[PDB]
Amino acid sequence: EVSSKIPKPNPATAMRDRKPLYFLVDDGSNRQQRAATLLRNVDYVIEAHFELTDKAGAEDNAGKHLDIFRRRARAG
RNA sequence: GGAUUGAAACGCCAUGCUCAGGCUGGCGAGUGGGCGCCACUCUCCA
Repeated sequence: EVSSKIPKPNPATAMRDRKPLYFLVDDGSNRQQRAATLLRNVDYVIEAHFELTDKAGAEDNAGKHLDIFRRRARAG
């Protein structure tokens, strides 16, 4: 694995003075090694329902979105 | 169309199982033993 994220660049300076940009993986402390303990065989059934929020407009209805969800889930 | 302690994340670069050595020297298959005793092609038609 990697040790750090990419910083924000400045476009205008980039072509106002042409320079290369990159992150070099292989160099020194950049390289990081991480282990993982994980599950192997899973299966779940989850019960959840629906609710409108304050941002919602007056035309919104929970039932319509629920039906859309059902259609999509059936179709895959 | 904001958000799964999430969104990104190589085990990588390369290294002879090698040099060499006899299965060799030599030893008899050999001494000697009867295929023997005896048996009708024979009785007819110019």
